[PDB]
Amino acid sequence: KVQTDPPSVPICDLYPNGVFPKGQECEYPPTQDGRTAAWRTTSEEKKALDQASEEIWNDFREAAEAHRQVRKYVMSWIKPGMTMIEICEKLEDCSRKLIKENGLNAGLAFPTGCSLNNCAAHYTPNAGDTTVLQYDDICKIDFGTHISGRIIDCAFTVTFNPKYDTLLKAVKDATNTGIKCAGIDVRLCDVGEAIQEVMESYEVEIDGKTYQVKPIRNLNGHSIGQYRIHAGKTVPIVKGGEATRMEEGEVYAIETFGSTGKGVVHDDMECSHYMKNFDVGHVPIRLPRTKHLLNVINENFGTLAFCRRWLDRLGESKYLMALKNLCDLGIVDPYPPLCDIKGSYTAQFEHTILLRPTCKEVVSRGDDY
Ligand SMILES: COc1ccc(Cn2nnc3c2[C@](C)(O)CC[C@@H]3OC(=O)NC(C)C)cc1
Ligand SMILES: [Co+2]
Repeated sequence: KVQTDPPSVPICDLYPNGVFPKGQECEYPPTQDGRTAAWRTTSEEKKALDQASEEIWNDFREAAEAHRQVRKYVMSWIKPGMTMIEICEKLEDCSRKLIKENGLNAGLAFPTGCSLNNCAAHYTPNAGDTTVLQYDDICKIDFGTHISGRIIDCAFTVTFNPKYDTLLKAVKDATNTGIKCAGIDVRLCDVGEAIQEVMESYEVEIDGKTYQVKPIRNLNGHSIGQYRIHAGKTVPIVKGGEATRMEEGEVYAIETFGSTGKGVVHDDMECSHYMKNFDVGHVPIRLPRTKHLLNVINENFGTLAFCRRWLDRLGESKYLMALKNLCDLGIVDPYPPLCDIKGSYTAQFEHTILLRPTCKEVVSRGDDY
C-alpha cells in the first residue's frame, strides 16, 4: 500500500506490521554539571523501561505520521481566496481519513486552529463565518490527531507575503531552542528563559516599521496526558517561571508564540472551541436539551476538545443555550480566541516531544519543520 495523492490511505494501512516511524531522536542535554546523557542511550534498566512503553510510543508515532502527511497536503493547496471554513473542512476530511477515525479510539484531538494576524490561537470558524484568507494574512495552523488518546499537538505558520519571513524564522528558532533545552530533570523555567533569549535576539522589519520579536508572555506550552491535551504542567516562553522539573516518561507540547504587538493576549471574537472539564465527574441532568447535548459530547468527544462545527456535522442544531448551560455548570469550558492588539502580527511553531527513558523523541518532527 502506497499513499494516494491527494492522501486518502489510513496510516495504519501504510505500515502493515503495526510499527510506525520514529520521530527525531535526541541525546538529552548535558546537565549544568557538564555530564553527558550518552549513558541513557544504553543503561540496561532504561532500555527495558523504554521498551515497556513501546505500544504507547507507537501510538504517538502513528498519530504523528498522520499529522506530517496532512500538513504536507495542506501546504500544497492553502491559498488566499479560500474561506476559513473551506480550509478547515478540507484539512479535517483528510485528517479523519489518515487517522482512520474510530470513535474515541482514533480521531481528531482538537479543532483546527487557523488563527489570523493579531489572533494567536484558538480561532476556528463557526457556521456562517464568511472570513476569506488574504495575501497579507499570517495564519497559525494548529491541529491535533490521536490514537488511543495519545495526542499530537503540532503547529506551524502559513504566510504568502515574504515580509513575515524573519518573524517566522525567529519563532521557529525559539521553538527549536525550547525543544533542545527540554529534558529529564530540566527546570521548566530554564526552558522559558532559553526560548525568550532566542526570540528576542531577532529584529524584524514589516512595511517599513521595525520590531523586536516578543514572546507572548501569557501563552505557553504544556504537558500532555492520555485524552488530556493539557495535563497540568506549563512550559513558559519567558523568564520568571516555576523551577518544577520535567520528568522521565512525560510528553510535552513545546510551542512558542512571537508577536510584533504587546506580547500579551486577551480573549476576543466569538468562541468556537470547547472541552469537558477533565476533573468533573458524572452530573445527572434532567433538562432534556442539555442532557442530550452532554450525551452527544460524551459519546463523540469525551474529554477531547471540540468545536461548534463538529456539533453541526453530527446533526445538532439550536444547541447554543444547552452548550451555555453546560459551561455555566462547569461541565464544559469554553476556550475563546486569544488575540494581541489590533494591527499586531503573531506566529507559532510547535512540536510534541516524548521524554523516553533512552532519549528525547521529537515525535512530530518532519522534513518541513
Ligand atoms: C479546546 O481546545 C483546546 C485545545 C488545546 C488546548 C491547550 N491549551 N491550553 N492553553 C493554551 C492552549 C493552546 C490552544 O495550546 C494555546 C496556548 C494556550 O496557553 C494559555 O492559554 N495559557 C494561559 C493559560 C496562561 C486547550 C483547549
Ligand atoms: Co497546538
